[PDB]
Amino acid sequence: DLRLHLLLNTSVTCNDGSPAGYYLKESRGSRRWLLFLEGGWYCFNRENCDSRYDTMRRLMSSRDWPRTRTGTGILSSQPEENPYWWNANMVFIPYCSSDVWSGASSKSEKNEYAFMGALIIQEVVRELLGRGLSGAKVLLLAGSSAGGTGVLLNVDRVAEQLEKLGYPAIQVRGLADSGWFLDNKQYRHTDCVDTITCAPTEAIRRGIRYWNGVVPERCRRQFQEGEEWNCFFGYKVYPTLRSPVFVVQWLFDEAQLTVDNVHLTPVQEGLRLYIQNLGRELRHTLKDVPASFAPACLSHEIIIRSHWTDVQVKGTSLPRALHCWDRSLHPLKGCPVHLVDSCPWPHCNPSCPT
Ligand SMILES: O=C(O)c1cc2c(s1)-c1ccccc1OC2
Ligand SMILES: *[C@@H]1O[C@H](CO)[C@@H](O)[C@H](O)[C@H]1NC(C)=O
Repeated sequence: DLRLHLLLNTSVTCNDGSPAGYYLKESRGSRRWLLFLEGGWYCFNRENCDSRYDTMRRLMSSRDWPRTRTGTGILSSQPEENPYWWNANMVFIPYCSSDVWSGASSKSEKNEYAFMGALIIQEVVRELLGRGLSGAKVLLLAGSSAGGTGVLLNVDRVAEQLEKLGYPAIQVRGLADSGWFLDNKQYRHTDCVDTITCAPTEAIRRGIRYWNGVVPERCRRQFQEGEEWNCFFGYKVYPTLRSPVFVVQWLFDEAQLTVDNVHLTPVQEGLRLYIQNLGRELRHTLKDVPASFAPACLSHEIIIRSHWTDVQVKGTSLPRALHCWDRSLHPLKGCPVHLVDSCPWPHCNPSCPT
């Protein structure tokens, strides 16, 4: 189990002003640290944040969080379940800011909610330095879904923070799972007139203003004022980053299909071509990403699932690919790091989740 610690700086808060926090399991013999960012969509105006507060309150508040959580998948401490990093120091950071980990605003007379995701990450890192992180050799910032996008948005800021604090020996790296989305044309189209009809580019542009959202500096300088929404799309932000980042993305991600207005309920020609083109576009965006794992499956998230070791690309599992990545950062005979399926339809890979 990992144990809850609420932040000592109580000005760094969840949406409703309750303190943010993290769950920790230490491993005294290890200089590796894994910090995992939870996902779970986002909200972008008063009305849709109010509805999320009624029925997804744990994603907006710490008031009802449990004292412990069980580590699963890459957060498991058993080698049977986690061949990659079972002996690491483990940290799970709950997602309670509804801002794709980008916000820097407090609750105030002008703001019903606080959006502090970018500041939560910085405050967790600062408080962990006194609990053993000061001795680390590697800090892997990982995450799934909105947390995977959060890795892309925050990994270089963590590296800069540690350099300015006097810890240049800590190697900061990123692992982004199920957070690599396309701003493509939808299968069916609606103008942004409410929450369900608002496409991701329009919803994120509104969110950034509502959250006071922040993006990495080199990406911000490319796209400039009013266009920072571009930095939430992995294929645009990734080439601006300096830290090493491993990208995990299903070629037919269920959240991508949802935002494209596709619902697989017999598939006719128009939809068959749409799905095949989506897989080809995703593959194209990964061509120049040297550390990547992209199976041809219809699914969502991988790294904290208990059976995460089962899926393989070209005969190599994800825990193996991550180990090969570690070796590469010290090509390798029989230890590959670039693993992207080429077959064109979901479940053409027999190891896909059932
Ligand atoms: O399940 C979740 O947490 C998420 C689903 C999506 C997210 S996060 C997203 C992040 C950036 C750009 C577009 C996006 O649309 C789909
Ligand atoms: C607490 O967090 C706020 C917001 O990030 C920051 O401005 C302030 O310096 C922090 N104070 C301490 C003592 O950590």
